Order: sequence, then structure tokens, then C-alpha cells
Amino acid sequence: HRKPSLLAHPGRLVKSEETVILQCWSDVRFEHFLLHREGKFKDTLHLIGEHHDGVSKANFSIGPMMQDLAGTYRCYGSVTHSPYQLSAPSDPLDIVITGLYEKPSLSAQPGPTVLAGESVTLSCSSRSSYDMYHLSREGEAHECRFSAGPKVNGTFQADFPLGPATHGGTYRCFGSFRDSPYEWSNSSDPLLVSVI
Repeated sequence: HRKPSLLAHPGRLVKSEETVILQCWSDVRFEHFLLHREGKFKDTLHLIGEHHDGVSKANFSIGPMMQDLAGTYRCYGSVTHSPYQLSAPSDPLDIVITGLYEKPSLSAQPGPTVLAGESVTLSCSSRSSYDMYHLSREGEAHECRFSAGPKVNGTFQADFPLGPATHGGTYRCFGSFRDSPYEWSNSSDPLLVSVI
């Protein structure tokens, strides 16, 4: 037993039709790994786990990405001196399909370039009824997200207060509905928040 690691080399969010690798590694010399998703089309993947030096690993390829592939992934593994047997559940990893709707309008109210120690904040508008927006800082494993405020005149937005401008960078923003929590919108245009 003992839960293995489940991550995705490029990243969690996958653009429409692209592909991601969901690698399963573990020191515990297994021989078979099993991959499992949720959402609509609940499915399981049976791949023979190799042993690329020391630690045992498996490499699943989520091909032409689609609405069905996106959901909550979990990895398992074992040895076939006993077939059925499965390791303890592995860490949940949500595979997202970016690119599927009109791009939101990300911007910084105080300004993309703000003096340090001066609280910065970025909002996401759009004319469509997105129930929530997401903010990618590109890189980090777990990102942020918040439901949106009703139509103010014609728009739908969500404010992501970042706070005292410290070591800025570049954010992106997506939108989604209460129904399909894994099917996002097309990524909004990149923005460089500067800190002089």
C-alpha cells in the first residue's frame, strides 16, 4: 500500500483538444497503476507501470482533450501476485479544459503598475452569465477562484484582491458555471502586474 503522487508536467489546465500527461510515481515497487476520473463520464485507465530507475511510475496520456476528459483524477497501483489489490487512494487532481467560451476582461483597478506595499486588485468582467471567475498566476499548483456579482449595467465580474503589491507577475482569468465546474472559458489576455 501507500498513496503515490499524481501531477501533470505541463499543468492542470489544458487547452481545447490539447493533451496532458498524468504521471503516477511511487517508491513502492508496484507493477500496475489505475487512473480514475469523476464528473460526467466516470472512467478508469489500465496502464502497466514501468520502473524508470529507483521509483516505480506510469504515464497516462489524456489525448484530444474534451469536455468528458475533464474532471477529478485519482491514481492507484499494485502487484499482480494478487490482481484485484489496490493501493490507498492518491491525491485528487482536477484536469480542466480551458478554451470553450468568450474570453473575460481582466484588469487592475489601481493600475497594472503600482508602487510596492500598495494593495493591487484585478477583476473579471464579461457580458455572459459566468457564475465564477478564476485567476491563474501560471506556475503554482493550486490557484484561486470566486463566484460573481450580478449584472451592474451589462457586466458580470469577480474581484481578486491580491493585496500589498510585493513580487508581482502575470495573471490570467477564466469563467465558469455552477453546472460544469471543470469546463472553463477561453483564457483572457495576459497581463503583467508590475511592482517598482
